[PDB]
Amino acid sequence: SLGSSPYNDILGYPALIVIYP
Repeated sequence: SLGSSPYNDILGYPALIVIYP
């Protein structure tokens, strides 16, 4: 959830999965 990554986390919201901070 709450992220810039195109994928989702657990809440279905944009995940914050990136290669750098």
